[PDB]
Amino acid sequence: EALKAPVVVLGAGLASVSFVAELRQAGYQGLITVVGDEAERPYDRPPLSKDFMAHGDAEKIRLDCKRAPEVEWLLGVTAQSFDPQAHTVALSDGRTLPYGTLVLATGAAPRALPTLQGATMPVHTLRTLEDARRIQAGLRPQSRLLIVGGGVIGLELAATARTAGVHVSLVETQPRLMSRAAPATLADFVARYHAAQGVDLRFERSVTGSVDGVVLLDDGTRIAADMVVVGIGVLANDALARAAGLACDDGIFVDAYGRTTCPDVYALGDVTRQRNPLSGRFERIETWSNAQNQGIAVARHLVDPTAPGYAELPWYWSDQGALRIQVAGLASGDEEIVRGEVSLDAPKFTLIELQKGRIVGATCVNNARDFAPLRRLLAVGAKPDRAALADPATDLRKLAAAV
Ligand SMILES: Cc1cc2nc3c(=O)[nH]c(=O)nc-3n(C[C@H](O)[C@H](O)[C@H](O)COP(=O)(O)OP(=O)(O)OC[C@H]3O[C@@H](n4cnc5c(N)ncnc54)[C@H](O)[C@@H]3O)c2cc1C
Repeated sequence: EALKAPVVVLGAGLASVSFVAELRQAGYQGLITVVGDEAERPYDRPPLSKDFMAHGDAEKIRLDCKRAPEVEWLLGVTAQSFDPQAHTVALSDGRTLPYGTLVLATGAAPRALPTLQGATMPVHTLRTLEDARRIQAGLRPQSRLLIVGGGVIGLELAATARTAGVHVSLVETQPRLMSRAAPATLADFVARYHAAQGVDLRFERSVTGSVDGVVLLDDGTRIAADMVVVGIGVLANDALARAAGLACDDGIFVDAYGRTTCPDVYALGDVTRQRNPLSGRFERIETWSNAQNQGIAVARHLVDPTAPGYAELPWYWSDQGALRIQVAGLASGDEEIVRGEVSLDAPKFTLIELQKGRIVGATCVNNARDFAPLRRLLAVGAKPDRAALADPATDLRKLAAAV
């Protein structure tokens, strides 16, 4: 009933690929056309601040579109508008696509830093393969890089650059790193780690401008750099939705079925503002797992309306040099349990966040084995013995089973 052919998807990132693969796997055999503005074989973004940045082979980062047969991918073309009454999309190449169902999977773009508008030195953001190539082409040993923003992508780049012999400074307006989505205990540890690897961290500082290759700060000081990479967050690519009259606020509002306020128009991935089931609040979730899992859930329910809505709880990972970080659920509750020592010597530890005895979040550093059982405990809102949670004798995989 809701799934009317033909299907058109705007954007050819992970959310789009995941969605169209699930349509096909679920048994939808009608037309699917995907419009992607980048002239690139669909690819995954996490490598761009990690192994790609370090090794440079794009053929290792392409998405597998095998599970999406009989899809026409229009690469290198921009959707300029859609008409939700006429059920058409206008493309940059002069063509128009009809749709029965339109899916907005247009992701998000890095925020620009207003104070570096009109800079006369290299200032880049890191979102695309083209961006990664441009940054890498300036990543010369003994170069000086300034990163603005202490989010995970900036820190991943910082680690990659330090490994490459680049001098790295980093300016963060907040008193801590990773202020968006990380427990304070983790953020404090991560700052200690980056400082130990030679990153020059500047907290509670903002950029006020730049002159002749030097960046100015609001403490009245200067940082010289060969290159600036801005990583102060992203803004949803929701321009077509806004123009067409959908409800948007730095992100397209969707329910758990991916429905927008416009009939026959859905949205998924980084472009969406959606319910976080742990907080009960709407948020723009900016994670790989959301893009994949939301795409799959929305596709499944389109093909099979008896399927449940999207219900997965949020999580991400970050690879920052020697730290393999995994974070699930909420950054804080009324209680944190620490498993292991938090030490720069062979870092390995787990954090558990509880709210009235209930697990609401978890972090693992170099401890992948414990993250899977903790996510299962989180998912059912488990209330385990806090003594056992702390006790390292406890096997978390066993708790997961017991529940
Ligand atoms: C460098 C980097 C590292 C990351 N590392 C991690 C990590 O370690 N862990 C993690 O959990 N997440 C990570 N992420 C986040 C994750 O990659 C994103 O959540 C994911 O890419 C979102 O996918 P999406 O399909 O919703 O959006 P996107 O990947 O942004 O895809 C949307 C596509 O639509 C295109 N588009 C926009 N407007 C139009 C239009 N009008 N017409 C046609 N096409 C259009 C965009 O240009 C883009 O190609 C990282 C992201 C980056 C950039």
